[PDB]
Amino acid sequence: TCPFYKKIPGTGFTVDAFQYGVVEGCTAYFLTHFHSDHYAGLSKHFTFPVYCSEITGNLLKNKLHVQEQYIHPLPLDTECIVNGVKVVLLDANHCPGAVMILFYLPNGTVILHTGDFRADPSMERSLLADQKVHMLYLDTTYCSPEYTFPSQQEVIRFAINTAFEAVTLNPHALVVCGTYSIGKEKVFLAIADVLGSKVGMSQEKYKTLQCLNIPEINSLITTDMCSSLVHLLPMMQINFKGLQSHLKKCGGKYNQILAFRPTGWTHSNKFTRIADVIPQTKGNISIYGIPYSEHSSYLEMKRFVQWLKPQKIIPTVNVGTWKSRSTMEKYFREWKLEAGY
Ligand code: NI
Repeated sequence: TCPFYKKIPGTGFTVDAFQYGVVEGCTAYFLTHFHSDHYAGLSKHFTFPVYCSEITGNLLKNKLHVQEQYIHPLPLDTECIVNGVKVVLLDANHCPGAVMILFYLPNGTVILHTGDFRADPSMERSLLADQKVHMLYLDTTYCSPEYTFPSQQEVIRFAINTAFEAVTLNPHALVVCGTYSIGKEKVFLAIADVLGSKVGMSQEKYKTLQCLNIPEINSLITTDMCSSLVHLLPMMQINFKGLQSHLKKCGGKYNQILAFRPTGWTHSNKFTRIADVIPQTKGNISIYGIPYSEHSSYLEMKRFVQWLKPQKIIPTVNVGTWKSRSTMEKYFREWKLEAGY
């Protein structure tokens, strides 16, 4: 049964609730972004409206095969009427096509649902700047002060440098990058760019990328592996047994792999900076973990919520245990008392 934090009061709207069957009363099913926890349940056989971004729509049509009539894409940053309710989509700074949604209720209440987001100061000069927000459905993935990580730009610096070093030292080395969903495209796009290559990938992954409206994308990616010295692989596959295996397949064209595993937080964030990172090493294969996050750090989340001064906050992540819920409320109280709302 659909949980209360997936429903919007005073509407027939639900958010990211596709895995329950029909929700009685639900006229519209919003999808924040194309990640399988949030979309679990959609197929070709959905005959209710879905509202989502254009990019999310392309992925629904081409990867799950939903029928063009039932996909209502909406532009961002545009006041749009949806069954006589004003809504806006705003960029969530998560993965491609990920949005937050502003709901303007008839009674005067305003609700922001962040889906998955990485809070950023540029959001403070968006449409949100213009009016008060009474309720906040918040991505709480990293709502605990231990969760720090660097800026995406810091991380992209590290990567561009590492890769470019090795390839210039050894011109027969291959860069690999791990992946299992959309998100984090800037890692491989940046590396390839510095190396003067295209990124090479399987057919399915090429298909997923061609739906994302990246400009000039035809110049940046290929399905021809031979022709490319930045490869993508399944994140399952990024290990010594699977990388050795893959190094076979290239047929003596490269004598060294240098992989990157973009991860979120790991406990080695607690004691080690980005400029002081190292890889595991079993012979000629070197696997880097790099904490490129597409979720808010604790500080980033803290600032956003302290600027927004919501009258009420509804967690959407880590809500499944009483301890997590309790720990989160405490932080919400501190923020509110610090900030005087
Ligand atoms: Ni996500």
